[PDB]
Amino acid sequence: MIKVEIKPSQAQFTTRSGVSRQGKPYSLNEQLCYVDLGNEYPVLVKITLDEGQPAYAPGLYTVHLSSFKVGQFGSLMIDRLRLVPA
Amino acid sequence: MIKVEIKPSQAQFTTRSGVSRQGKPYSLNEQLCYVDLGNEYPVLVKITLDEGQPAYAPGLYTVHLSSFKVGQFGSLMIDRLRLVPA
Repeated sequence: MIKVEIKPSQAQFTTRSGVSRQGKPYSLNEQLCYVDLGNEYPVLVKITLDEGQPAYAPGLYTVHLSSFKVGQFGSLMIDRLRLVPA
Repeated sequence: MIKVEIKPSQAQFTTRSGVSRQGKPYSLNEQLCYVDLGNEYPVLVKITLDEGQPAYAPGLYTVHLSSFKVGQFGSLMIDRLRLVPA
């Protein structure tokens, strides 16, 4: 299991916006977190949230299976990092 | 944890080869596996092995932390799916 932590300072999201190729508006909410990749300290990672989802509260989390998909060359990829409480 | 299975029919690798932009030879070994993504059946996934590593034997495996890296846009990505026995 991957250990992910939302620190107290990372409890909010920011929103970027724009317009798709054929005219539709979009909004993307982004939140920061720390992921332990086994180096001397955890590293900073950006998360893009799913539609209608609030910012994750501060705490410890692991990665849900729905984060992964098979990509166009047949290898596994991350779609969006989706978290669940540890 | 992600459940990965190497079936008896997937016990071998194949090798693709070529030449880099500035002349160096390369060889890549590829193996197939099944990954359970929570659908009605596991899905077929291609693995590219690391240099000097044999094909994984048939059996159950999970994904090692070294499979992941932070990408150039600051989000988590899979580098290569690296497995360890379950």
